[PDB]
Amino acid sequence: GMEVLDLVTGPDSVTEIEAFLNPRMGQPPTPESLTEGGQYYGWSRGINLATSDTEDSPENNTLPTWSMAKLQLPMLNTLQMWEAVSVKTEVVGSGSLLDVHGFNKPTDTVNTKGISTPVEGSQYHVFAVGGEPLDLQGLVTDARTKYKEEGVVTIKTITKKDMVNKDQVLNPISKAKLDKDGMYPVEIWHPDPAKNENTRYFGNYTGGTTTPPVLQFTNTLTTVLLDENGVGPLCKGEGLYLSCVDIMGWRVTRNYDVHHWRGLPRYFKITLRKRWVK
Amino acid sequence: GMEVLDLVTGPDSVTEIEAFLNPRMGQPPTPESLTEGGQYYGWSRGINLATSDTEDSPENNTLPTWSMAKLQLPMLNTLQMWEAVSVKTEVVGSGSLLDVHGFNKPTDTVNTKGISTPVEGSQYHVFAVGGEPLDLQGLVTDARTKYKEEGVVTIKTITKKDMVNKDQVLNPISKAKLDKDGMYPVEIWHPDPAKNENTRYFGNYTGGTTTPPVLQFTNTLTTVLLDENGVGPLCKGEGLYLSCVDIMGWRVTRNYDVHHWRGLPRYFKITLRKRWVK
Amino acid sequence: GMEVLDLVTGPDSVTEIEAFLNPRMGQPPTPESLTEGGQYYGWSRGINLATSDTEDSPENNTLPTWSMAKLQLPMLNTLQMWEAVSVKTEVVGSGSLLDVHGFNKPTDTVNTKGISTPVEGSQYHVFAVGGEPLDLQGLVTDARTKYKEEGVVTIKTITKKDMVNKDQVLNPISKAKLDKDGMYPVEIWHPDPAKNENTRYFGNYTGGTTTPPVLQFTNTLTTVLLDENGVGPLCKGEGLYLSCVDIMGWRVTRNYDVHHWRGLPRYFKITLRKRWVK
Amino acid sequence: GMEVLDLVTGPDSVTEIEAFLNPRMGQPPTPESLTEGGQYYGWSRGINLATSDTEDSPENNTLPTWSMAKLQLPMLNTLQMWEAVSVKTEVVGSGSLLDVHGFNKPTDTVNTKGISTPVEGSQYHVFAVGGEPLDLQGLVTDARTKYKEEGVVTIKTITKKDMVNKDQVLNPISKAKLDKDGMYPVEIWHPDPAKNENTRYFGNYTGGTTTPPVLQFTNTLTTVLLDENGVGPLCKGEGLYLSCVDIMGWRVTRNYDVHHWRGLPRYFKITLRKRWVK
Amino acid sequence: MEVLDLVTGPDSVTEIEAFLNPRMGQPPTPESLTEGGQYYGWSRGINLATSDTEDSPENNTLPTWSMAKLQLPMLNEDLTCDTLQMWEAVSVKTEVVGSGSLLDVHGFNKPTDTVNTKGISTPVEGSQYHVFAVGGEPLDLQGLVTDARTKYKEEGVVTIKTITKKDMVNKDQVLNPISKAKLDKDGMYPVEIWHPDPAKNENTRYFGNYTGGTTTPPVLQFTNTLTTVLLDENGVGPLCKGEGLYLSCVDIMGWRVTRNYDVHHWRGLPRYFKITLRKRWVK
Ligand SMILES: CC(=O)N[C@H]1[C@H](O[C@@H]2[C@H](O)[C@@H](O)[C@H](O)O[C@@H]2CO)O[C@H](CO)[C@H](O)[C@@H]1O[C@@H]1O[C@H](CO)[C@H](O)[C@H](O[C@]2(C(=O)O)C[C@H](O)[C@@H](NC(C)=O)[C@H]([C@H](O)[C@H](O)CO)O2)[C@H]1O
Ligand SMILES: CC(=O)N[C@H]1[C@H](O[C@@H]2[C@H](O)[C@@H](O)[C@H](O)O[C@@H]2CO)O[C@H](CO)[C@H](O)[C@@H]1O[C@@H]1O[C@H](CO)[C@H](O)[C@H](O[C@]2(C(=O)O)C[C@H](O)[C@@H](NC(C)=O)[C@H]([C@H](O)[C@H](O)CO)O2)[C@H]1O
Ligand SMILES: CC(=O)N[C@H]1[C@H](O[C@@H]2[C@H](O)[C@@H](O)[C@H](O)O[C@@H]2CO)O[C@H](CO)[C@H](O)[C@@H]1O[C@@H]1O[C@H](CO)[C@H](O)[C@H](O[C@]2(C(=O)O)C[C@H](O)[C@@H](NC(C)=O)[C@H]([C@H](O)[C@H](O)CO)O2)[C@H]1O
Ligand SMILES: CC(=O)N[C@H]1[C@H](O[C@@H]2[C@H](O)[C@@H](O)[C@H](O)O[C@@H]2CO)O[C@H](CO)[C@H](O)[C@@H]1O[C@@H]1O[C@H](CO)[C@H](O)[C@H](O[C@]2(C(=O)O)C[C@H](O)[C@@H](NC(C)=O)[C@H]([C@H](O)[C@H](O)CO)O2)[C@H]1O
Ligand SMILES: CC(=O)N[C@H]1[C@H](O[C@@H]2[C@H](O)[C@@H](O)[C@H](O)O[C@@H]2CO)O[C@H](CO)[C@H](O)[C@@H]1O[C@@H]1O[C@H](CO)[C@H](O)[C@H](O[C@]2(C(=O)O)C[C@H](O)[C@@H](NC(C)=O)[C@H]([C@H](O)[C@H](O)CO)O2)[C@H]1O
Repeated sequence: GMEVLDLVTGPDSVTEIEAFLNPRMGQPPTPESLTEGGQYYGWSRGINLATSDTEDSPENNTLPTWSMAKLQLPMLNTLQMWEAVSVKTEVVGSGSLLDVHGFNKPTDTVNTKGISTPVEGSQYHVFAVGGEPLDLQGLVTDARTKYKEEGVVTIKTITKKDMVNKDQVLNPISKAKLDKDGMYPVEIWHPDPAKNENTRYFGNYTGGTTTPPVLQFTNTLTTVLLDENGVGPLCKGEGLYLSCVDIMGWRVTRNYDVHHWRGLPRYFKITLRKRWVK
Repeated sequence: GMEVLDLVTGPDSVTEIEAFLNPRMGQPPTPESLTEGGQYYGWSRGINLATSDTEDSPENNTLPTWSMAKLQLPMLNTLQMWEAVSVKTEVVGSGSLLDVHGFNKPTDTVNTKGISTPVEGSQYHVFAVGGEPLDLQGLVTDARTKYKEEGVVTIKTITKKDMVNKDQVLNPISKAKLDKDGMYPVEIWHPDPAKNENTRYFGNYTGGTTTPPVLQFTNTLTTVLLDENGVGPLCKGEGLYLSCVDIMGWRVTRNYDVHHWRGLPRYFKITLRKRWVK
Repeated sequence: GMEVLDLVTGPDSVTEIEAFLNPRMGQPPTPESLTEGGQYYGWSRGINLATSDTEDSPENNTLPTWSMAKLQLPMLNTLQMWEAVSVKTEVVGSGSLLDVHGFNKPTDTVNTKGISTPVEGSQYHVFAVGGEPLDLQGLVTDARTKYKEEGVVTIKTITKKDMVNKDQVLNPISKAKLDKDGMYPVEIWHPDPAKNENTRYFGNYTGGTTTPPVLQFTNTLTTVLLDENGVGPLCKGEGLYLSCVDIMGWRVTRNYDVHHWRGLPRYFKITLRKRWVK
Repeated sequence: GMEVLDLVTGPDSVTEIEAFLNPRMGQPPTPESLTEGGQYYGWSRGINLATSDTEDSPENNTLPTWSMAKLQLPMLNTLQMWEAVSVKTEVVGSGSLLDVHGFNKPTDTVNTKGISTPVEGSQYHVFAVGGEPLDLQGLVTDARTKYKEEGVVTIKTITKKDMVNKDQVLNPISKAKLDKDGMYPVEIWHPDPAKNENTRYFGNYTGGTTTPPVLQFTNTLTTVLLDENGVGPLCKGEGLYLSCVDIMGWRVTRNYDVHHWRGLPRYFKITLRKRWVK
Repeated sequence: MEVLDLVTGPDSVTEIEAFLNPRMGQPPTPESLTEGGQYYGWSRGINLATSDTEDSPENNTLPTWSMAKLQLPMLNEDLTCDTLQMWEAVSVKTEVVGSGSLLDVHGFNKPTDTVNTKGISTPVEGSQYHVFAVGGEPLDLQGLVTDARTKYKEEGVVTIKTITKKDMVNKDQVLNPISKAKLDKDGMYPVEIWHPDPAKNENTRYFGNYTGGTTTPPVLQFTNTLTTVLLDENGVGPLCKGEGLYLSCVDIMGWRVTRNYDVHHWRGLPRYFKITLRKRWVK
């Protein structure tokens, strides 16, 4: 398990696996009906605001959460372990944001004309590949936020106690593991840099309200997953963990400026090799 | 030929081919008359907006589509195939956007003075070179969008069924191939990262409504098309596929802020070599 | 030891230490109460403005200060010294800025709708690793600013005299050392480039009032601390000094646009090796 | 001089030539008088707008044109040719844009106060070095634009016929050579990527109306002119061609927001070597 | 001058440091914080033209180049010797200090809430200009102005007219090779007039950048880990003529805006230089 030896050679010593992770912006995949809520799939529901400085209770379907998948690798067996060497990853569908013919708040609000305002604002892109769940560190805007006690994993879920003022900075007690898809809000749970020895993660954030969204995509870019010692994530029990979130901004409706988060799916193609371990 | 062998040497073992792909923003090349619609060539027609949350019917000539060309390579036939090594590509005509003396919405709307507002807003630049058609993955803003059944290839064209809520995220069923110029809307069809083993594509997106357009151009830049194994796209049946879209933003008229998409043509110069295959 | 010799080899000759430094934006860690002030931890209190050109008296809890920590390394004693080779550092919690459901100034102020305006504006990111306290150089916007005498270390604290007009530019008399956490205002005290021979510091500033905050984070980036001669900071008396400030911008309230600074915590993982010295 | 052989060695086998090209924004160098039009030298005259969708008649002195110069090299004549190896090029005078004390549209228009608004907006920087005139490809915003017949070289000058709708995209008929300084409008004529085998060009465009101008300048940067085969432009008949345009944006007056283009001069220092040719 | 081998031995390499304070318009004196000294590090309030033909900026509203000449140790007892030694500038660590001070948003500038006169004191924003140079002789300057009609003061600033003894011509709005000078005095050459001359400066390295606009966010990086190489393409750094080393800079961060008629004041910051020099044999 611990001591890393030579690369295994011979038939089937290398494998490639691919997966797509759909975004988890708030509306679940079901109901599928385009008149019963399914029309919001790929988006959050309308963001609901605090009613006072002491009453902030966001609905679960307004909170983007981490996407995750655990993939099973070919059975193995000094022992052998699968080692993640590299990944090609791509966020797909930015071209869909060129739809400016819909019924969003129009650019000319005097005549109700122009174009349907495209998705704009705060953007958040993180992906990770590891041999165990992504380790998470909690940190919130407001320790007083009344997150729901059902259907979501928050700091109180883990500690069994209300949040404290330290949860607005780094409180080492407030940790979790990304072990469920669509359950851990991204405004609460961050990659833990004090752990994640067996995972590589890459994140970026751009804020603002009207910020132009930016994205690049190509099938020619490889992300190396080997550490400073030439060792990739080692997959415990032949399980490979993929984690991501890809927020593009908000669309804004014609009714009291209601905002809906927009997310996009992420492709992963991971190259793995067998590694001798002791 | 699946197995890639040595490079072919001797007379005419290397070739160089060039092409330009004109943009397909909505107005077709004909009619040519500058009073009958030809004056909009290089642009879309005026973007028409949804009339309700459930009534979004964009006209075909308001939707930018993929440009594509299939080029015939010198005849050949252990067999030989043409291998695309590199490409020099350039978007031509950004200097034309320095025309601020026209009849667009003026910069001083109070007095109808200043300059004619230049093209601004959302921008989209993708090119691809491959030995078969570019593989496409469908993904839309709104699965309820009522695209025309004739004159465009959309998800319904492929599936023979209405779009589903999954089409707003990644639905593996919604796939196509870029086999026709000016027919596949870019707000629907994206490069499929799960396929395109024999094509290289490079894309970028910048959104917003008044975003400054940015472009670089030079005859000194070479894009390598060789993969991680040193193998370029292999041209099946001696056909080379070029695909692109180059949206610079919109111009805005003096009449109810009507927007017209602006596109620019793309130059390709591809270097190819003969490769032994079996 | 001033003369640097060979690296020490053998058992325990290399060590790794980690720490997090919480931000010091103005509100202290106590009281912890989420009603009596603890709700502002990780933030400043409401920024108070000058009442005239000659009356600028900022409150201590409105002034972000440097974070610092002195870490004790393993006992060592031609002598040996600990040498800081490299650091992996990360600013944690940018995802928490995606909370736009609170009670900040809303994006639609006419109807009190839209979203809770996220953190925006001036940003400041500096970190340092050294074998002694970070050397500081004073420089202020206004030498007339009346800082509190107690509770902050300012130029007057050091000189025992009022600031002079030269303190608005570079005055070599106005120097200090970063020897206390949460005490040295970042609008006064800057890394001194004329000293810090035994410290590496890295800073950036982005100004403005509504500027989108930008942050990257990954566990794959290593910052080398070796100088041009291959020598890292040497830890005097086995003490390692970490210093930082990470301002993301301000939040704005619904009452007279009151601004509160937002800061985020910084993780450090330092690799050290024993060095022979004479 | 088709087959390129060895480099020539010996006395005077390498040479350096320098030149500055002044901008050609619309006002000619004469009259010199600062009351008769000379005050506009370095700028365009006030941009005049179309009066309808079918009446766009820009005046020649409102249209920036390409700068060019043909330089004579030392006499030479297996023959020898001058080969351009590299160029150091710089745009001079960006500091002059720090003049915000003039009579431009003020930053506070409510009270007519503040500062004189500095040059802002669309920017266009292109330079070329070659052994023959820069090859130009025509492309316009509007094929209906009524350019003057005398005083500018436009598409009609070349074809002897009105522009066609194809001229709004890539029309290979619409070609020219940059053989005159201050005559070819940059909104019409672009470097032709299908030609220019013996010229290197480098261009960039940034659009918008109030975009901050950006410029870097240093005497430490060398641009290599050698192609992929290590051969620079070969100077036919010992003539070296320099081409450029450097638009910084517009100034805006206090009278009906009249805009004037601003251009800056470009320095070139070219290193050339003698090459044996057959 | 033929450049030969590097000199070896005791004291063949040296490091020297200096800070250059900004020259935004208000001189260092008077020092009093009620008599004008409160503006040191800033310009005085920018005064505007009163017509298209009447543009008379005051000297204290015009940022000028900072410069310093440093004298290095004498190397040659006898200049008639066939082979001599010169100081060669190899590299420089340079840093603009004090961007953190722009985080003061608690002052009496134009406030961000103009309805209630609340919010924050608007931070420094707008046009930015960063140039530094290191050379073995003064920085060569090329004149180029926005307006050849600008009526600069004849005393207190070095302008094109100072040099030519004649009024500016329309050519001075583009490149006029007649309009040249050398940066031989601190706080005297306006940066809206005088630019590094790319046709000279063979013995100087300069690095400049400009970002315009009115409300543009200021951006700055600072670190003690970044070395700027001064060696040319042939491996030779600036050679110090008569052992003189020239440092030149300007670092404009933008303007602050007051509560009285949006009066703007330029803000500048000081720049640190640490130059590594070595002795070089020459003939
Ligand atoms: C429909 C509704 O009012 N829903 C409330 C919910 O109301 C419950 C109950 O469901 C309802 O039938 C009954 O009349 O009243 C009770 C109690 O009030 O109560 C919950 C609180 O637990 C919410 O307040 C909920 O409101 C919805 O909350 C969503 C976030 O959870 C979101 O903001 C909804 O807003 C949208 C939406 O996302 O669905 C925003 C969207 O832009 C709108 N679409 C269009 C085309 O206008 C829709 C739309 O108005 C409704 O979905 C149509 O019914 O709302 C918000 O309604
Ligand atoms: C002219 C018109 O109304 N066209 C309609 C079209 O109407 C047809 C037919 O043309 C008309 O004579 C008849 O009365 O009605 C029938 C059908 O009822 O119907 C189609 C839908 O079937 C469209 O509604 C069409 O309207 C045009 O739609 C275009 C998008 O497909 C686009 O928005 C047009 O808008 C522009 C244009 O691009 O042509 C915008 C442009 O900026 C305008 N130019 C100027 C200088 O103002 C032009 C211009 O107003 C018209 O083309 C008239 O010359 O319109 C939109 O008109
Ligand atoms: C509460 C108050 O007035 N505090 C004053 C303080 O007043 C003291 C004393 O506390 C008070 O009981 C008594 O009436 O008066 C004495 C002094 O005469 O005096 C100090 C100066 O010595 C300050 O003037 C202080 O005012 C606070 O100053 C803070 C900066 O130091 C800051 O601006 C406070 O503003 C906030 C805050 O950060 O606490 C801004 C925040 O957004 C507000 N929150 C909400 C939800 O509205 C709070 C809030 O109004 C109060 O904290 C609730 O009491 O204020 C500012 O109050
Ligand atoms: C002076 C004038 O009206 N010029 C016209 C010109 O008019 C001629 C003739 O000169 C005039 O005496 C007579 O009454 O009418 C004839 C027309 O047959 O006609 C040409 C077209 O043939 C133009 O319309 C011209 O107008 C000028 O056009 C320029 C573009 O070519 C430009 O827009 C001029 O605008 C400026 C300028 O650049 O000179 C803008 C500038 O900001 C202004 N400066 C100030 C300080 O206000 C000047 C200024 O108003 C005048 O130049 C002062 O005479 O104009 C535009 O005038
Ligand atoms: C005070 C004044 O009017 N100064 C004039 C100057 O006037 C002289 C003399 O000083 C005065 O006593 C007498 O009445 O008139 C004579 C002759 O006119 O004249 C010169 C021109 O020769 C200027 O017009 C000067 O005005 C000053 O010009 C400066 C630029 O050179 C600058 O714009 C001054 O503006 C500021 C300043 O920088 O000092 C802007 C600053 O924001 C202001 N500070 C505050 C806290 O408001 C100050 C302030 O108003 C004055 O300094 C206090 O009197 O002015 C501008 O005044």
